[PDB]
Amino acid sequence: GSMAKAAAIGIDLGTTYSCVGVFQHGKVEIIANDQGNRTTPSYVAFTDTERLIGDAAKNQVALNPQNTVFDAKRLIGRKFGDPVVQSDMKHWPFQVINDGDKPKVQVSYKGETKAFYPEEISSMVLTKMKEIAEAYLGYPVTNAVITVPAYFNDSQRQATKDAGVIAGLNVLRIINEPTAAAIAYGLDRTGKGERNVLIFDLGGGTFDVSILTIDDGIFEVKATAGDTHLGGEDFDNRLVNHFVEEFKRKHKKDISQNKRAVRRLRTACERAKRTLSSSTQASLEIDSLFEGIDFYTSITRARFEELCSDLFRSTLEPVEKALRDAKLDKAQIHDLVLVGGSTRIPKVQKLLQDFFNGRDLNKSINPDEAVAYGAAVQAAILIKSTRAAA
Ligand SMILES: Nc1ncnc2c1nc(Br)n2[C@@H]1O[C@H](CO)[C@@H](O)[C@H]1O
Ligand SMILES: [Mg+2]
Repeated sequence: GSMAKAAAIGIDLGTTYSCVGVFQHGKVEIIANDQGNRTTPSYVAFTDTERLIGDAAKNQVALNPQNTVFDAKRLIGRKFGDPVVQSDMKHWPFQVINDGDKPKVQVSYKGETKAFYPEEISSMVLTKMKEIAEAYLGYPVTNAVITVPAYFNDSQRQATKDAGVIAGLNVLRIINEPTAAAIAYGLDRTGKGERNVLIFDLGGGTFDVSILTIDDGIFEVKATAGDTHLGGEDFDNRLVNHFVEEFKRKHKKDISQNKRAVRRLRTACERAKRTLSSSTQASLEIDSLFEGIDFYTSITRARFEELCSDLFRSTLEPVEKALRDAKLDKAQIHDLVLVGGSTRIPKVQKLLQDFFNGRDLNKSINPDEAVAYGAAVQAAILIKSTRAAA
């Protein structure tokens, strides 16, 4: 009579990493890609023979900086003249050009110079997330919910839908990232009465705090605040400067001018930073870092915490601003939700818990997966077509 319907997917289309989930058998499955990764880099690389997307693009970035595109989310739905765009362009190794006051990324691809709109680059990331899901389900996927930041305007939301349509996806709905994190915890299923929820989102390059009110499953964004110049990469930079100084003291050599050595040091620092979230110390072991000298050293969690102390404390300023804007007091917040990999940092959690006078933090859903989790829960709700009984 009626054939079984394919599952719909929830996609967190992130600035630096994207994540895909599916709700089946009363539970969400976050889908790992073919390299076993639960999150996929939002990177697209171009060569004379191939277009690479995800881990394959990010793993060759060092020798192909001009033709590897990342951060398209910072350009999506914006004008080329926008002050945000002009500032970001100074930090990017790829070319950004002006086509009718609309930014386009220009690269060498398959023997030609090619320019792409930000929605086209995002459609390539969405095609990879769709293929990750189809490899797990074993059938073609059509329907998806895609998330965006709460501060995205109409043009930014329409360009995200356009990216979905180019990728061959039927976009069920564009939902806000903090709303998706709240849905992941079922904070919209607690019944009658108003609930105030704070979402604390610390990413690779930006920090966002959102205050939502939930009443009978209805969401209202009460306040947004953040820091565009605060994220995981700033903590990596602090360890980089620390170890460059350490090499100078120990071997009387300045390494800061060999890009390969700085890159090898930064890659090692980012992994040591992750180890320090679960261990009280971490080792750093690089062979022939500079002038055939092996760099074998360590860093305690106490020293790393000291190195990033001002940065961690500065996350509380947008929290206080969001609470003033929402016209609420900290005691009036019912639930605290953590979003982003950088929230695993024990000191970040301690500062926030202390700010909210010992309150529990919702961190049981991996913070780098919570947004995709909630988008998957929403996607399964949106495709239901139940007919009422007599
Ligand atoms: N366990 C973790 N402890 C500390 N940091 C982490 C962890 N896992 C992830 Br993921 N990160 C950082 O999150 C950011 C996501 O873009 C990157 O800067 C990652 O380094
Ligand atoms: Mg995010």
